[PDB]
Amino acid sequence: EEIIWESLSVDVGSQGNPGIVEYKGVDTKTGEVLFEREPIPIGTNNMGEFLAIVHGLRYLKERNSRKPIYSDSQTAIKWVKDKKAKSTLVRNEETALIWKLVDEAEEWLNTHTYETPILKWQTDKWGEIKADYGR
RNA sequence: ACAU
DNA sequence: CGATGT
Ligand SMILES: [K+]
Ligand SMILES: [K+]
Ligand SMILES: [Mg+2]
Ligand SMILES: [Mg+2]
Repeated sequence: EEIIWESLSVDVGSQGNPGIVEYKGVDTKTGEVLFEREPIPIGTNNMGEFLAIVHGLRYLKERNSRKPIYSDSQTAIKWVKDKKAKSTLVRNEETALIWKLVDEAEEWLNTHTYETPILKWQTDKWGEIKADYGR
């Protein structure tokens, strides 16, 4: 603790894993939805969590905001730190879209800078992250 | 085991 | 119960 309330919180929602993947970002304090990604027909939970963080980085940079990002995903936080999404999802025609988005997110990380702190939301202490889908 |  | 990840 404590929660940094001046922050952006992201989370993934899916129908199956692998399955339909979406994500959203919210104001941690107010719950206002700041962005939502159109559902992607096939992806994994961790790919979605990764895309959500990267989108948050791009969203905050475009707005000249120094707020941190919260995610509850140990995996996605590490993938962003590494600039490399180490997903096991097969590459085929069905997964082409999510893989294109992941490749492009990595490419963005490798061509841009940011100071945005990427923080672990401590679900065991604080309850569900504010961007949670409730599924 | 931990995080989803 | 299954799956994605470190
Ligand atoms: K949920
Ligand atoms: K496991
Ligand atoms: Mg999550
Ligand atoms: Mg959730």
